[PDB]
Amino acid sequence: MLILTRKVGESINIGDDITITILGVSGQQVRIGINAPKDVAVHREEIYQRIQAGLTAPD
Amino acid sequence: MLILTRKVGESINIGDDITITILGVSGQQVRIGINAPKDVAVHREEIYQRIQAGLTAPD
RNA sequence: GGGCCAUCAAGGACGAUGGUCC
RNA sequence: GGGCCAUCAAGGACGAUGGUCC
Repeated sequence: MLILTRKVGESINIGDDITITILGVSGQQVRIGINAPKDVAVHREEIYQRIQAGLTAPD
Repeated sequence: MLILTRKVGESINIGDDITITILGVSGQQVRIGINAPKDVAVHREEIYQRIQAGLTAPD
């Protein structure tokens, strides 16, 4: 697993079509952004594992 | 652009082969990890833009 | 306007809301 | 053990180091 260290306002990159950003921090909480095409799925771990269970997002 | 909020010890997911984690915080600094295959590139924004300039890693 | 804390957010938005202090 | 600040890390490791305060 690759790891990196950055500060509020910086970014990271993946593949040739994905980019990630650290918009800020709030104690034990964190605020981050993602810049991938809607051609690929993007979800929290608390819900990605329920989507990939054999279903899709609700109405 | 998609934005999420996360906490130290939790994760996010992208595509069907990429996962991201927030290992902790350090004030204005942050510690984060990436769990993608080495079949896709993963670098900091401060260097990815120098790789894709027309060259590759120093080794 | 800012610091601190908590919750929601199948959301594609540099996402939202509540509490506390100045 | 923890808060704050700074640096290295083309790194694939839940990466490293320094300053400051309690």
